[PDB]
This record gives sequence, structure tokens and C-alpha cells, in this order.
Amino acid sequence: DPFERNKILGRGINIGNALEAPNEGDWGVVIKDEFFDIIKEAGFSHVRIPIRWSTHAYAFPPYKIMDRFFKRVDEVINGALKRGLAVVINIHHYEELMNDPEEHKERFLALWKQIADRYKDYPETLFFEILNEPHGNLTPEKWNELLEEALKVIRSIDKKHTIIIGTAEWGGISALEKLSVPKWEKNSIVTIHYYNPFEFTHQGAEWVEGSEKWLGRKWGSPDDQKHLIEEFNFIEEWSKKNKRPIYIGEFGAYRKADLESRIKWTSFVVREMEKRRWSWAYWEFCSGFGVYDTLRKTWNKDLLEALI
Repeated sequence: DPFERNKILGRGINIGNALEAPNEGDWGVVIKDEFFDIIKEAGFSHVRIPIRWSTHAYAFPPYKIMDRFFKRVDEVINGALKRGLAVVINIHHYEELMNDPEEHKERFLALWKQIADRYKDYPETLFFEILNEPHGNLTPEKWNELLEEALKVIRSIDKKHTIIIGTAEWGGISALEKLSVPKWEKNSIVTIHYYNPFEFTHQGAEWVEGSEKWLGRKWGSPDDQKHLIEEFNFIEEWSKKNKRPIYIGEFGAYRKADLESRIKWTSFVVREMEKRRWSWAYWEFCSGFGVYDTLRKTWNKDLLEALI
């Protein structure tokens, strides 16, 4: 029952800027084993672990994932399971697939065959998220086809774990109505990344074109709140119609946004997601959108309380 699995997922946090960089640590974070005790003790039910498998697998058939990297992923997953956290793993930043999905179709499917074979006997609290933020040449219609192919590969090996399926056009609400999850698959959760208003949450983000023009944007008025509720009502109505649970797998505001607005946006979004019984994972633990300082070993108390 994917709705039970959604409840098991509950509130989580992303440990980003870590295994989805080209090399772990390049973007500032190495996943320390103690982070699992910190996160479980703070009250989170799961962790989401972005993983750039595509740079750790050969480019020629059978596209084998490299041994040292597989062993590292196993260490992270088992570290989190040891504390009783559920775990979401994914394929993140596979840019070549987005730019030429025809060329990379078989390689993507070989990564899932290998990941599902590796983890098929791991606990039911491990979740498989097919592909982070499909976009570009992997259009909404091509993603519907590719995600069904990935479901077939995974289900040919594992009928136990819940699979998490995102939306196209960068994984937000834009293309939700275009998403089709096949009727034959009955143990999947649909995931959305919620960063609206984008101009507020990504103001000043260095990798985002023209984001400097948003610096200083505030959030917190009654109209800001109503607008966000309308979008959440749209996602909830889609969930009810399509009978699929919802996981907001990333949400957060960048550190350049003023702190009061960040607290107000984060707290409101969590209260509203919880009223709808959605699972969710904050973006992210300890870096640019972070809520925990790894040097001082302290949480931002107001943002932690916003998350709970």
C-alpha cells in the first residue's frame, strides 16, 4: 500500500551537495555517519539521498556501476537504516539523458537494473526514485514512456519497494497534469519539488540565470499564503483524481533570502503539506539552503521548529 509507505516516509531531509556532485565533497558535503544520529534525534522519519550514478558507471555496455561507488552508496543506505530512518535514493543530475534521451535510454535502464538488483532484499523502508527532475529534451510525453520502461525493469526484479515518480519540466507543478503513471503499477508515490515563488526561494542563487534581480524579495503576506494554498489544492485534487500519494521531495529557500521570510515560508509550507497528509523532504541539511551547522553542531532552531 503506497499510501502506507507515504506515511512511513513522513517528514525528511535531503542530504544534498554530496553524492550528486561529480565527486562526494566537491560541493561541500560528505555524508558522515553521525549525520544519521543527528537527523533521527531531531525527529525526521527519513533522508533523501541524491546520487549521481551516471558519473560512476561506464559509458559502454553493459554500463557497469563502479565498485567503490556502489560500496559507498551501500554504506550510506545502511548508515541511515541503522537509525530507523527510511531512505529515498534516486538517479540525480543525469544531464546526458535529459539532452538525448534516445541515446541514453538503455544506459539509464541498465542503471536501474543494477540498482534494483543491489537493493531488492534491503528493507521495505528503502524507496526508489526513478529520476530527478526530468527536463529539456526529455519532454513530458517522452518521460511518460521512459518512466514506464523504468517501472518494467524495476518490477521485473523487485515487487517489494515503493517507487517514487517525478514530474517533467523540472519536477514542479507545471507538468503534473501531463504525468501518466500506468494503471498496472500499484505501489508508487508521485513526487513534486515545491519552490514557489521561485523568485523568492532562489533569489541570488549563483547557478540560476538572472536570480540577482530577485534579491530582497520577501514572503509572508496573506495574499502570498493564499496563492500557495491554491497551488497545493491543485496538487491535492490531482492526487485524489489519480489516486496516487504525494511526496514533496524538495522544498526550501536559499540562504540569501531574509531569514524571517525563510522561516515563515518554510513553516507555512510544512503546516499546509501536513494538513494534506503528504510526505516531504526539506532541501537541504547543511549547505546553501541548510538548517544545521556542521562546524558548531547546531541546528537553526527556528527553521528546525518550522520543519519539526
